[PDB]
Amino acid sequence: MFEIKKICCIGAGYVGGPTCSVIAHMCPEIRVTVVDVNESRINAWNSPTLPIYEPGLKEVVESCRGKNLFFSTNIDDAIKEADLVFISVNTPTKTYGMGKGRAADLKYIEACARRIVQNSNGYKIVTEKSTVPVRAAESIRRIFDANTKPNLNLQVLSNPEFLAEGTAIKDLKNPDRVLIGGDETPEGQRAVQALCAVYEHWVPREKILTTNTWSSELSKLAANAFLAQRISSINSISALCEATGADVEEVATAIGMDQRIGNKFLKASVGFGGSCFQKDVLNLVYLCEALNLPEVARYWQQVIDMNDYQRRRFASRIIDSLFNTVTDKKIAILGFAFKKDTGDTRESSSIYISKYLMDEGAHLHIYDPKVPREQIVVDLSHDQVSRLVTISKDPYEACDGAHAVVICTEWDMFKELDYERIHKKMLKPAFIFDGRRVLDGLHNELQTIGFQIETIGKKV
Amino acid sequence: MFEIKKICCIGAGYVGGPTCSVIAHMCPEIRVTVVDVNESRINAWNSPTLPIYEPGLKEVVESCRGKNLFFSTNIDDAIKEADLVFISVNTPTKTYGMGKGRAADLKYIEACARRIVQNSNGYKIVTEKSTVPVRAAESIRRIFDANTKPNLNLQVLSNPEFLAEGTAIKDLKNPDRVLIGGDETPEGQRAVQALCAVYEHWVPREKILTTNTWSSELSKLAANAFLAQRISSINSISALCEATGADVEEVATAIGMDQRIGNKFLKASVGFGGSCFQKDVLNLVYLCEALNLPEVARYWQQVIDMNDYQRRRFASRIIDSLFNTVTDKKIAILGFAFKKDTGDTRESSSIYISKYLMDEGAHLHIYDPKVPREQIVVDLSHDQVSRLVTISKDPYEACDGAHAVVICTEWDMFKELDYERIHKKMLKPAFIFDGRRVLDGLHNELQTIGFQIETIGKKV
Amino acid sequence: INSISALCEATGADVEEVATAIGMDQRIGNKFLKASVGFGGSCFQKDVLNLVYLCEALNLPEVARYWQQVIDMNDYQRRRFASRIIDSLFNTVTDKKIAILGFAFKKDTGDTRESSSIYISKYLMDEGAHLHIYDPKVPREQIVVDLSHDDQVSRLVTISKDPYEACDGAHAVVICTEWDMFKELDYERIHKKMLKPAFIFDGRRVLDGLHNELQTIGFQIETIGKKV
Repeated sequence: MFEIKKICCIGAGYVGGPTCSVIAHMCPEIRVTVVDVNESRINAWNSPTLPIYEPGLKEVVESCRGKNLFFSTNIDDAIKEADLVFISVNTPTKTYGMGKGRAADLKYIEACARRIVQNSNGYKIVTEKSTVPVRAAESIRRIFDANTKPNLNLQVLSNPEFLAEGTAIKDLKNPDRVLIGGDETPEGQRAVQALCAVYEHWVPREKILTTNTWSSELSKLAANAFLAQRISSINSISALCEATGADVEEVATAIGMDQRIGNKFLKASVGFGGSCFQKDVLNLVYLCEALNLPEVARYWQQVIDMNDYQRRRFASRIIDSLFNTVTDKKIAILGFAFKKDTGDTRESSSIYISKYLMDEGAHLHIYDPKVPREQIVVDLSHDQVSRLVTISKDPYEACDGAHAVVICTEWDMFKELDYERIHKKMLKPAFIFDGRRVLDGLHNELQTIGFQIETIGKKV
Repeated sequence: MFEIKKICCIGAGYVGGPTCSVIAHMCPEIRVTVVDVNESRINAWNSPTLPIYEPGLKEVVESCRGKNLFFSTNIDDAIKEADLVFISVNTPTKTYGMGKGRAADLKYIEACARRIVQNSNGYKIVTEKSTVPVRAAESIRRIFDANTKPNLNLQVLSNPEFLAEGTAIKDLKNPDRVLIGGDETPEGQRAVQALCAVYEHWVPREKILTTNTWSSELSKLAANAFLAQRISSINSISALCEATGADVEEVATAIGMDQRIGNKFLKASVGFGGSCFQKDVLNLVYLCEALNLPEVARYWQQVIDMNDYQRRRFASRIIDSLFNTVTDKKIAILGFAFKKDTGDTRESSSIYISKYLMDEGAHLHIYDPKVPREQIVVDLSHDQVSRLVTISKDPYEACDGAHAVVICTEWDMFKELDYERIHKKMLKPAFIFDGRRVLDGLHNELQTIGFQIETIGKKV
Repeated sequence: INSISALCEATGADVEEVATAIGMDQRIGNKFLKASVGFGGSCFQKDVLNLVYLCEALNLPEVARYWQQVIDMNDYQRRRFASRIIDSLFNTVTDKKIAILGFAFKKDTGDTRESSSIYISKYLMDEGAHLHIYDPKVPREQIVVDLSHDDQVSRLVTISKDPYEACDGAHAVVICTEWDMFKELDYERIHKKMLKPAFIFDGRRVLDGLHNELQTIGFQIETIGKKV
């Protein structure tokens, strides 16, 4: 049974970086080399300051860098040496052509496949770790076969990432499961077992699941779809709550106490964000359309439609409360990141709430304690931003003479604001629109102060 | 704080019967009286043989019947005596008028409300335990107010059932949670706490959740919707698996190992059945339409559409494999109950698979080890049944000269059949259509024997 | 016959065999039954569209939609072909070199009016392909004009002086015009310098009979009305 001594990962992103650092950390006898075409990242990884921030990562890297962990721009050589090649390049959504806005672009993956076969000889296991569309491994095999050589035996595996950015290290050292898909043939099985062996250094064999390569690719998309579906389901319920007098936090709790349902991913909000949920559901939907499965496509499209409905519904409540006119009205936007405790704004609901309000000609004053100023301007551009967008240094500068305060990100600090002070300098009637249920418990307080406070999933 | 000494439950169904028997069993100091207009049930409950079968129930009843547990047809007197009144009558789906086929008919609940107020005086807590549409408790309160008396104080609570028929006793003695909804006013809170006190006799206070009355009603519908959604989601995936070469059992496993998703209710099949899932989702959908929430209605309608698609897709695979002609072809239908280990056929997928095949003029031979013969004939009627339906005494009589064997219920015995014997007497080519993944592991065997075996979520 | 060609690809039938069997009926006759990527010319679409408008103006919508089908099928035929190419290249054509052999609407002319090559090229341009176009008769400036609205043509379109310069390092060869000279090319030479896997998409059935040759060479060859 083949043993893996040298590993090359293509891509120094948040996936390939931490995963290989951990592998190096739990497998001192293996030489792991992370490469990327970006000289900036590579030199940063070998620098005292790392190009990405993860809790516990800095310690892992400094423990291994120089012994068995190496970051280089020399991709060709790292490929030649390696027994295992992780393909960890991103697959952006197509911005044009067939599948525009939904289909995954395999351009970078195909580039890796051609680069690998070019610079490699003998036996090598090639593993796709980045999120790929289903049957992408067929595409890789097809490149390998057409570009074959004597004594060339490249085995293709699937081993998707399941780490949430922010807790990468914890997710890697103590994963719920490791997933490995390979062809159900003697050759494919030997390659799967070799990859297992690497993980067996720190992952119990009970938590390692082996499947065929297509089940593995599809599992990654479906898992994210199921998670997203849970959120959109509780959100659809929140709309019912507002219409019936029920309360979504009460309903979520009652639902989640069913062992079969569980209590995770049931917190209603203005809408899910992030670079994964919408991207992977849209890719799942495109897959179904391509495979002549329109009933399944429209089933999963509902997850996205509900999320868009949730955001639009929220903006509409704000606009109607301000008498369907927001021209030149000051509106405080507290929180711009897609979730708390991060600077990431990718697919942030704040972007969509802000944009709806901008279409009304609102004067938005945006505050976020972590998100860089230049990022907010970028996320709101296509002139219009110049006229309507002010970026506040502090929350009180954003609520000074504002008609309404809109909370879009569940930052802990928003709970602790001096709402007595804020109310004194707001225009009356003064509104608070809680899009994250963060001011729950503070309702009676804010109302006696004088606020009109509205929130997701609670009847007005 | 008020104490409940006498309890009257209206309805000796599978809900009111076991729940009150258990209450009597864990609260010897409380006198519980179960009533129903059906003299048949009542005399059966007081008979050595009980009108329903639940594991451990017979022992519970015989322990309490005569001390604090009583079954009577004397509804008026049981109401007069009781401190707490459980309303446990069923709410059938409307078969005509506004909301036909979706809306719940509140006729029996309203009848109980008028009967209660008629035969009652003083303080009484009235609790709806049966599954009701949201704001049904408003309907009950509206009857009580209009029919008021001096010294009449009827408090209305919601306390939905969460017991799966078949494990009622286990679900009652060790519930995941007890749900109690009441009006958020001093009066309503006192009534909620009184009902809690009853459950505190055997249920830890951590597992008792109190909400307002609308959250409670909605939680019961949403919980069943979420469960059903899980099944339809894995089913939609099974269709993708058949089209890609992935395997749904492998995918379900990989998905379910995520702690946040969990591994319950992820077993793909020909479609979910039962008297709860479709009924409550349709009621949830009607609720949304009535409340001008068309985006939410169509979101949840997808759960049902997918389930119907799953069944139709299955039948179509069978029909196409038999060259789109099934006229006078013998087809074995193994399993008619909606799930294994029961005689219940309500909304059984076997009904729909059978009916699709009957529309092709098939000669169906149906076998189920538990389902009564007369029930199958009833479930397939509106002449047509006489011509096309034969009910087999044993599985081999159903597979004698049949073109295909269709498994619709996951009975354990189907795994153990003499498939060598069956194949010898089948017409060639001989098909097995596994609608429950029960013959998983037996694939290579059945194929070497000579079967063409197809199943849910596996590429052919 | 083009609609039939789509059915042939899905059944294992062959459109040229079907066309012959049909055309041997005296009542149907054998002219105008050669399946292709789509008809072109300055007459067919123009006159059918005029016929349809006439029907609409005269309150004859059933007749209008009957004839509209001729145009819809022709548009479907072109789209279907372009999509086969795109899907075969893994649904990504960004910066992929693709040779387009033939630009005129039919062989033995410089006329490009309503040529199917224009529409196939544009579909591939919307994918970001690097098209290298060759036609022995069509003037260079005409091709540039027919692909404009600009900068997109500047970035994505190169016009080759000879076919081999267009197939040098290309992922796929797309034949859109039935020039006789395309049948006589040195496909052994072309394959050596193409990126692998190397595709040929025959949109005019000109390479019929040469399939086994091209397959033993190493080509993956696909065409109108023949199952893959």
